Amino acid sequence: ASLTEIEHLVQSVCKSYRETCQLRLEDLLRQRSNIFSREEVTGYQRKSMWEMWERCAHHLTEAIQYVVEFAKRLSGFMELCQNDQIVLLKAGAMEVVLVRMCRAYNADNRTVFFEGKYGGMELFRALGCSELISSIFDFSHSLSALHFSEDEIALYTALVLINAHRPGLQEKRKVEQLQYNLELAFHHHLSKTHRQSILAKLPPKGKLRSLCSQHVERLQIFQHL
Ligand SMILES: Cc1ncc(C(=O)Nc2cn3ccnc3c(CN3CCN(C(=O)C4CCCC4)[C@@H](C)C3)c2C)cn1
Ligand SMILES: Cc1ncc(C(=O)Nc2cn3ccnc3c(CN3CCN(C(=O)C4CCCC4)[C@@H](C)C3)c2C)cn1
Repeated sequence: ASLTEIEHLVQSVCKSYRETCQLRLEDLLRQRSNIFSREEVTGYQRKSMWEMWERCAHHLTEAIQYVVEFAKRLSGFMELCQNDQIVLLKAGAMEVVLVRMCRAYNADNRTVFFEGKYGGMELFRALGCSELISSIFDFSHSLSALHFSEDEIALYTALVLINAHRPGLQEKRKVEQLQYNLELAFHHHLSKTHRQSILAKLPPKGKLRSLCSQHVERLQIFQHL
């Protein structure tokens, strides 16, 4: 691939990410000073587990839909056979959701954006998922310490999805090519911005897949209730 082809790939991925976010980063940052009061927190804690599930499931359904749209915008994805598109989405969509969550996490006071304001872990008490939510908060905290730029998170999340190592792929070589092109773009971009330091700091994939597995396990328990 030519330099121009690589540069265009970077810009396409980054635009695709920006245009498939639920809220713009500038909006999330502006709202950091908007923190649920003690009375509002108490109000959330009083809600039924079922209502809190509905509220979280509503948000997650939208987040997953946006990740699906992001995937469809990645060069070559829609040219893959249906099977391989599905394999990549099954393994990767919720991983991208978990990574994207860090945009809405404020490390200064350990709060997250939810339904208009920022609140801590205690907002979600009615769910009875303290261990899991703590793990999700910890993951976002570790990600926030990397200080991902908008372009970095776009390219990283593209690579979460486009991974030729996923079991069950029918056209492995085709996915290998897309993955390689994206990696070239990512490495090129990091070199240009002097940000290659982030690579060794990226979350261990075993950690991301195990957290995703635990998350999806709990989501499926709720769905069956
Ligand atoms: C034009 C157009 N028409 C329809 C869609 C669409 O239907 N979009 C979805 C949104 N969603 C929102 C929430 N769920 C969905 C699903 C189901 N998917 C179940 C498996 N998924 C997993 O994450 C588990 C699989 C096992 C591990 C986790 C995800 C990939 C989600 C689809 C298909 C999109 N565009
Ligand atoms: C417009 C808009 N854009 C982005 C966000 C966003 O990303 N916000 C969060 C970021 N985080 C970063 C780390 N943790 C978070 C949380 C905590 N959430 C607890 C409940 N959640 C469950 O999945 C339970 C359902 C039953 C099992 C756990 C998840 C939704 C995660 C939120 C809300 C919100 N709004």
